[PDB]
Amino acid sequence: SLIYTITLNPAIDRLLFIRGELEKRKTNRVIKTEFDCGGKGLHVSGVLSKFGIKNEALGIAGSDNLDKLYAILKEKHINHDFLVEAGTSTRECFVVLSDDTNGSTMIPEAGFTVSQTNKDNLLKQIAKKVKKEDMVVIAGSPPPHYTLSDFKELLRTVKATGAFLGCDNSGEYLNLAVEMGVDFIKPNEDEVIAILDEKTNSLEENIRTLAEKIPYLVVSLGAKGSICAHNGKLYQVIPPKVQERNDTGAGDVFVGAFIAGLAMNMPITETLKVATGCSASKVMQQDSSSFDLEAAGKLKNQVSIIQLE
Amino acid sequence: SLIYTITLNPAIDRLLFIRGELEKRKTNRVIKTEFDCGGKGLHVSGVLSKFGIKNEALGIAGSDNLDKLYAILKEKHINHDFLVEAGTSTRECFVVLSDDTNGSTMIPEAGFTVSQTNKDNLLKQIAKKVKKEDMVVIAGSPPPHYTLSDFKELLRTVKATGAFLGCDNSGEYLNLAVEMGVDFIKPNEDEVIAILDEKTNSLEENIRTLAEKIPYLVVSLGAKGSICAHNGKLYQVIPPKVQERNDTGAGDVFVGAFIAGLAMNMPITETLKVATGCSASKVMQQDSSSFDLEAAGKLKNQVSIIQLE
Ligand SMILES: Nc1ncnc2c1ncn2[C@@H]1O[C@H](COP(=O)(O)OP(=O)(O)OP(=O)(O)O)[C@@H](O)[C@H]1O
Ligand SMILES: Nc1ncnc2c1ncn2[C@@H]1O[C@H](COP(=O)(O)OP(=O)(O)OP(=O)(O)O)[C@@H](O)[C@H]1O
Ligand SMILES: [Mg+2]
Ligand SMILES: [Mg+2]
Ligand SMILES: [Mg+2]
Ligand SMILES: [Mg+2]
Ligand SMILES: [Mg+2]
Ligand SMILES: [Mg+2]
Repeated sequence: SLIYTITLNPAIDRLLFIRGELEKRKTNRVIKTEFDCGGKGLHVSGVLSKFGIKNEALGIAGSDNLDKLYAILKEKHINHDFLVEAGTSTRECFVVLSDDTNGSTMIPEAGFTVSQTNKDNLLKQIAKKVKKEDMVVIAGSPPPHYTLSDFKELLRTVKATGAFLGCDNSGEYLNLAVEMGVDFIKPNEDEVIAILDEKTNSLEENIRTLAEKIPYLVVSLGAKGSICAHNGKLYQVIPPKVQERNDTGAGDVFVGAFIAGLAMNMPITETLKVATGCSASKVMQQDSSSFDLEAAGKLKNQVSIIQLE
Repeated sequence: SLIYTITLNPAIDRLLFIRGELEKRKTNRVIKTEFDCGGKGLHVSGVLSKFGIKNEALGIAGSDNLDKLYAILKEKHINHDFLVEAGTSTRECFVVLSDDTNGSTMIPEAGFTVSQTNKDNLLKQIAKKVKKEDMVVIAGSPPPHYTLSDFKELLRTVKATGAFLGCDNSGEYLNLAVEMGVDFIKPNEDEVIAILDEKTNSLEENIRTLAEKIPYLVVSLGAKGSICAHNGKLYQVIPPKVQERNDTGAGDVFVGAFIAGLAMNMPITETLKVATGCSASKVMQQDSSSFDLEAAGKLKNQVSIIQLE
C-alpha cells in the first residue's frame, strides 16, 4: 500500500527574510532567500516523508521551471510522478518574514490553466496507479479554470479505485467532497461554515450530524485544538500551550500526521495526539511547513483528549 | 562614439500586481506578473534605447538565470556585453503594486559576490572598449563586497580612457566620484547631503562651490524640479504639474534623457527641458521605469528654466 497526494495547483515558495515588519510603500531589503515547495498536497507529502512513510506526489506542474521544482522536492525527500503542462511555469508564492517578528505576509501567484489533455491524463494516471489498499489525499484549491465539474470527475475517479480518500479543501470543493462521499475532511473553524446547517446552531450537533456521512471528521480550531468524530464517538482534542511563531501550515502538518497515523493503524486517539503534537511543533517554527519531529514526539504526550458524551 | 552604462549590481524586477493596498500578515493574491530589468545602469540603457541613441550595457550578471535576464534586455532593446559570474544568479527585486493605488513596495535581494577575476575583467574590458569620444555612465550602488577601493579602481580606469564620465551614486561612492573628478552627477535632495559642506548653510552656495569640481552638476528636487550648475551658470528647472502615480525611477529617466541630450549636442537648457519632460512622464506611470516618449516631447515644452543670478 502507499499514500498518494494530489496537488492540482503546485507552487514554488520563495521565503524572503527581511528585518522587522514589512512596511508598504517602503524598501524592504532581503537578508536572505530560501525555497520550499508550495501547494497543500506537496506540504502533506513533505510531512509524510519526514515520518519515512511511503508516499508519492501527483499533480500538474509547469515545464519551464520543472528542474527547480524537482530540486526542491528532492531536498524535501518527496517522490513524485507529476504530469507536465508545456509552455507554462509552476506558480511562485512569495512569503515575506523576519527573524525579528512572528508574522508572515503571503503574496501568491494564481497558477496556470491546465489543458484538458492533462486533466484527462491525471484521471487515467490515478486509475492505473491507485489500488484499493492505498490512501489518497487531495489538498488545496484547484488552479484557475479547473471547474467544479472537473473536481467531481477527479473525486469520482478516486472513489472508483476503492482507496481511502481524504480531502482538505474549502468552499464549494469541500461541499462537493462531502456530498460525493469521502473518508476524511479537516475544515478549520472558518471553512467548516460551508458545510454547516444554518438552522442548527450547535457546533457539536452539526459535527455529529455531518459525522453520519464522513468516517473521519476533524474540525480544527487553531490554538484550541480540534474536535474529531469517528465511529459514533466525539473527541475534544486540546494541545499543550506552545510559544506560537507562525501558525501557517499547522493544518497541513496536522493532515500529514493524521494520515500517517491511520496508515500505521494507530487507534484514533493516538492518531489525534500525534497530529496535534506535530502541528503544535509547526506553530513554533518561523516558516510555513517545517516542524521538529523530536519536539512533536514529546508534545504528543502532553495532548489531552476527552470524549464528549 | 557610443554611450556605455555600467551596472555593477544588475537585477531582474518582478512586478507583482495585487488588488488595493499591500496588507502585511495577510494574503495578497497576485493578479498578474510582469518583468523588467533591474539595476540603475540598465534602466539608463533602457531610456537611451527608447531614444534610439547607440548604447551598450556593461556589468556583471549571474550565470544561472542569464537567459531570463537577456530575454528581458531584448524586450527593452538593450544591447549588452556583460561579464558572467559562474554559479550565481542575478538578484531579483520584487515590486508590489496595484492598478488601484499609487504606491509601490520594493523587496530587493542584495546581489552576489563578484569574483576578483571578474572585477579585473571589467577593468580590462573598459580599457579595450571605451574611447575618449565615448560617454560612460555608472549608476547604482555596488554589490556586496565590491569595496570603495574597487570602485576607485573602476573610476580611475574609466578616467584613463578620456571618456565623459557620469555617476549617479550615493554615500561614500558619490563622495569618491566627486573627489576623483567626474563630469556629471545627479544627487537627489537627500543624497546631496553626503557632499555638502555642513558649515555652508545655503544650498545654492554649496552647489556653486561644488560646481568648481563638476562640469555638469544636477541636484534633483523631486516635484520641485532641479537646480543645474554648468559653465558658471546656475539654472532653476521647474516641471509642469502632472498627476503623480509612481515617482520611482524618475531619476533614472532624468539621467538617461540628460545624457541623451548631451550626446546630441543639445544646449544645456534644452537638455534640461528634455530630461525634465521625460522624468515628468515617468512619474505619471505605474511601474518604476517606463515613460511615454509622446507625452514627454510635449511636457518638455512646458518646463520653465530660469537662470539664478
Ligand atoms: N497556537 C497553536 N498552539 C498549539 N497548536 C496549534 C496552534 N495553532 C494551530 N495548532 C494545531 O494545528 C492544527 C492545525 O490547525 P488550524 O485550525 O489553524 O488549521 P488551518 O487553519 O487549516 O491550517 P493551514 O494554515 O495549514 O491552512 C490545530 O487543530 C492545532 O492542533
Ligand atoms: N512629482 C513630480 N512631478 C514632476 N516631475 C517630477 C516629480 N518627481 C520627480 N520628477 C522629475 O524627475 C527628476 C528625477 O527626480 P528625484 O529627485 O525624485 O530623483 P531620484 O529620487 O534620484 O530618482 P530615482 O527614484 O530614480 O532614484 C526630478 O528632478 C523631476 O524633474
Ligand atoms: Mg494549494
Ligand atoms: Mg489556521
Ligand atoms: Mg487548512
Ligand atoms: Mg542598482
Ligand atoms: Mg525621488
Ligand atoms: Mg536616484
